Amino acid sequence: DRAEVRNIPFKLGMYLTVGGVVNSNATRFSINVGESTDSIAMHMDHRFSYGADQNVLVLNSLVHNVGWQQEERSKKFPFTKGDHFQTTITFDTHTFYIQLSNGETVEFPNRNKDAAFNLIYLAGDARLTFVRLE
Amino acid sequence: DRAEVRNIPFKLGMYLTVGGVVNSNATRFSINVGESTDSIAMHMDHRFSYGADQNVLVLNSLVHNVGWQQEERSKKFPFTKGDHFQTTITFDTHTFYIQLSNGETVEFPNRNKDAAFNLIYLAGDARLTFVRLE
Repeated sequence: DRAEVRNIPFKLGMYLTVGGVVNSNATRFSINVGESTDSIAMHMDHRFSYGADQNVLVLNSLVHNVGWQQEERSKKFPFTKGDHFQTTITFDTHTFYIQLSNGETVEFPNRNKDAAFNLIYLAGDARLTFVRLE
Repeated sequence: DRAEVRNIPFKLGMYLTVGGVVNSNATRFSINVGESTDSIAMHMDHRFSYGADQNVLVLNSLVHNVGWQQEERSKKFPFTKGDHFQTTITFDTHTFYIQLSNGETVEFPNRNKDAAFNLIYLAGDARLTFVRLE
């Protein structure tokens, strides 16, 4: 199903590194950090072709029984279909700090000021090959 | 619920290190590597007090819609309730190689000669605090 790391708490000052491969012909895939599949504090979507979006990163949060909030977008897109990627995430109570494969970084607000997350999952057209959460 | 790493393939030649804390008053907890909660190729149970078993490691496999097979037991038990533990697991097609916190090792046959596992989970009276699978 989706690739999941569940109930191993991702807490303030810990680092998460995930690695994987993008599918050939991928439309989009996302890395999601939150509390459940309906409650995501950081959704990082990698859009190769989705609607009118082509080669864009879109970040947002999804509030439980409410829905997606305001999208933030990034132009940084060092990703290739069929190829490997590696992303490291850490956060404090105000900001998620994301570092991409090529060293570029993206920052996204920690909108709920949460201090720990119990679900990390990947969805869409990619697969995970390793994970370090420590 | 239980602590889970699902659909990030644990393949031949990869290493899994999990760390956690045993509950005070723990009865037993296990680390399970397999295919599903009913299909476990390596169940490593840490029994502080379970029936007649006190401070023993018990290893076994659970075959889907069939049940547990022959138990193997180990006397090695460097574990304390309330304390931290760290275990590293790797396997080839014949053997699971387990290394405990204090450097002692336990080996258990890879009974089905499987080459990859899609579910790792912890159950019982402990919690996981970090994981590296790479």
